[PDB]
Amino acid sequence: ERPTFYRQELNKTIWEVPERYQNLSPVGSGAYGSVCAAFDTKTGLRVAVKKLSRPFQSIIHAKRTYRELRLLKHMKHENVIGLLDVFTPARSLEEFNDVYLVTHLMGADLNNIVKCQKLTDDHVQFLIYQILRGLKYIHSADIIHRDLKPSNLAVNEDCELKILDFGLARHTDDEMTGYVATRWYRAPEIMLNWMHYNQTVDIWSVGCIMAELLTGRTLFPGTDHIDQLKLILRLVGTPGAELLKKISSESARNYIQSLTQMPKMNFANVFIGANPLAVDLLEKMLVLDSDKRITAAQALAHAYFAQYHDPDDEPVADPYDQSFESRDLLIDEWKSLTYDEVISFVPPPLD
Ligand SMILES: c1ccc2c(CCc3ccncc3)c[nH]c2c1
Repeated sequence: ERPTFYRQELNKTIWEVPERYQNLSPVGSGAYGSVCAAFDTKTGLRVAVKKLSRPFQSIIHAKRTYRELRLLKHMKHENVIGLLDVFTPARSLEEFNDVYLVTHLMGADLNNIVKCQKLTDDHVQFLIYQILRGLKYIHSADIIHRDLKPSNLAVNEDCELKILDFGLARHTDDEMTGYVATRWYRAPEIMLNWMHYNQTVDIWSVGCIMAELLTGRTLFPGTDHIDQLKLILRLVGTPGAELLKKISSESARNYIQSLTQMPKMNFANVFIGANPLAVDLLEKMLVLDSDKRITAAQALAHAYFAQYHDPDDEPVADPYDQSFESRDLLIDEWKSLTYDEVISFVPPPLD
C-alpha cells in the first residue's frame, strides 16, 4: 500500500518523497511552496513536485490548502492543470504537517512564446481556442480563475496549452500596485471593486491576452489603477447610464461621472492588419458591462475558431461542491479534511 520514502536536503529544505521520484532538482522559487523537477519512474513523466510552505499555520492557510487540493483533485481536462499525485510522509493524522503535490513539468509559459516567437493568425486561433476550451470546462463547475495572464498559461513545443495557477489566495495590495503585469489583465470591475464579480472577468483577461498575441504588445499596460482605467476607457468608451446603475460603489460611480465621455474606438484601426474575425471576437470580449460579454461556450462557436471547433470534444466538468467556502472551522478540522483528501486520492489512468 504505502510506498517507501527517502530523505534529501535541497537548498536548505528537507524533501521526503516516494522512491518512484528520482533526480530531484530545484526550480523557480517558493513563498507559496518550494518546487523541484523530477523524473517519475512509474509513469515515465517528467514532473514538478511542490512542497507546501506551512500549510496548517493559521485557519486561513489551512482552509487555503484544503481549497487548493479540492480544486486540483477536481480538474480533469486537457487544457487545465491536473494532479498526478499528492502525498505526505506522515503515517497518521497526528504527525500530518507536510503536503506534496505532483503535476506534469512545464517549460515555457505563454509570456515566453509571445516575447520570443513570431505568431501567425493560425497560432493565435489555436492558442485562444485552447484557453476558451479550458475555461468552458472551469466555468461549467462554477469556478472563476480570477488571475488569467500569460505567465499562468503553460505552452509546449507543439503549441498545446494548459491553464495553471488558479486564484486561490488574494493578492496583496502592493503586488497589484504600479507598472505591474499582475493587474494588466484584470477586468475593471474587479480591479476597481465596482460590484460583485462573476466568471465573465476571465473573458476580459482572454481578450487582453488575445490582443497581445495579435500585436506582440500589452493592451493595457497602466502605470497604476487609474492610468489603466483611462487606457481601458479610451478603447471601449466611457460607461452609459445602464452600466453606471449596476456599479454598487457610490464613490466609484461618482469618479466615473467626473471623466469626459468618450466613444468606443474603431477596433480595426487599433488592430491594424488583423483577421476581421479576430477583431469581431475582441469586440465581443472587451465589453465594459460584464453581463454583455461573450461567454467561453459562446466564443467557441465563433467563426474565428472554425478550423478547431468540435462541439463533441469540448467537455464540461462534473459538479464541484464548493459549500466549504461559506463554512467556518478550526485548523485541526481543515487539516483533518485535507488529510482525508490526500489519502483518498486515486491517480489518473493510462492511455
Ligand atoms: C499542483 C499545482 C502547482 C504545482 C507546481 C508549481 C507550478 C508548476 C507546474 C508545472 N511545472 C512547473 C511548475 C508544481 N507542482 C504542482 C502541483
